[PDB]
Amino acid sequence: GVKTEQEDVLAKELEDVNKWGLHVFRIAELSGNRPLTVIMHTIFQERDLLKTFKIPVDTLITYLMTLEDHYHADVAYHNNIHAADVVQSTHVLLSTPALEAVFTDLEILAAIFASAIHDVDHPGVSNQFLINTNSELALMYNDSSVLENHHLAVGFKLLQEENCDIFQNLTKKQRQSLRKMVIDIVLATDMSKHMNLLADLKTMVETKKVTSSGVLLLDNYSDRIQVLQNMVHCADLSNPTKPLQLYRQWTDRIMEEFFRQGDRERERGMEISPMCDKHNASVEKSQVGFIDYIVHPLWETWADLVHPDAQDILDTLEDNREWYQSTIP
Ligand SMILES: COc1ccccc1COc1cc(C2=NN(C3CCN(c4ccc5ncc([N+](=O)[O-])n5n4)CC3)C(=O)[C@H]3CCCC[C@H]23)ccc1OC
Ligand SMILES: [Mg+2]
Ligand SMILES: [Zn+2]
Repeated sequence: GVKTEQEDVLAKELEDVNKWGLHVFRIAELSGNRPLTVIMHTIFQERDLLKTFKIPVDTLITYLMTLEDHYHADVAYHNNIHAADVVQSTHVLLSTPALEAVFTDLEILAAIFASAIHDVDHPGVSNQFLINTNSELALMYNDSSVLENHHLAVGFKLLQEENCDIFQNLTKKQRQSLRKMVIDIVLATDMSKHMNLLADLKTMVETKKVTSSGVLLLDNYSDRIQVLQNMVHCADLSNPTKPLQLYRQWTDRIMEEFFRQGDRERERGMEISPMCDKHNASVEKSQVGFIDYIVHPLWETWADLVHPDAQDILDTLEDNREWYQSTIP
């Protein structure tokens, strides 16, 4: 009735779940490659989501293990560890003081569940790649947000496996509302929505109303969903805002995946893709561009929205950017 020592050591790492910079690779090791399961489980307990939504525990574990098993282990970046990290990041973002008591449990659950499924069954290559190779996924989704339509459909479909329906006691109203939120959040992880999402987040900060004390007011679906959409998208682009030991690992793993797409574009290649070659284009300049044009404009705008809650995160982002710069000849 008491834990094993590996389980204990894992429980002790998991005490860092509410903090930015969790040792997620270590959790993956300690969990036997189950970081998405142990983290989602921990989060659901801490947020009381099992009681609130009458989720049987064995059903949750069954679904989570099934979900984690359709993330590919032979993909270096877009795997269960990335899912876990994004779940845990979204989890922290939701506890930010500026958002205290703003969102409902169904919203919280949508944000978390979305984060969990958002890259499921990712094949390790890009939308453009899938489209140019005339792949079945691109044909099925009529070329638009191919991967993101796929992740949603797999995540939802897995609820139908044996003892996997975690939402079996939600009413139809809740299930319809949850389903819609989750669709809207995951579709927003397509990077081609980045510029519009960011515009709409800048507009919100311009017009930012406030409640009785420092907490945002969001009185319509369109704004609430916008915030949750930019929240999960922030989490998905959170690697450069982590301690550098973490960030470097993520960079290695993205580079492997992208070099591997390169190597799969020699025969086909439909001609090389953006800065993915050992021959040319530094890894370091690529991180500096990523941070300058994408990651920092987003996190900066997020930081005004939740001011001063994100200062530390933005500081780390800026330190990491100066570090990558300083490593360029
Ligand atoms: C810019 O970083 C590059 C570039 C090439 C190779 C490696 C990295 C490493 O950075 C990381 C990127 C990513 C992601 N990347 N992308 C996009 C980003 C924009 N993009 C280009 C292409 C060419 C170019 N020239 C100048 C720019 N520029 O700076 O504006 N670009 N941006 C296409 C690829 C995804 O689709 C996302 C899926 C979901 C979320 C995030 C994913 C994740 C972690 C990363 O590092 C840990
Ligand atoms: Mg994705
Ligand atoms: Zn992702």
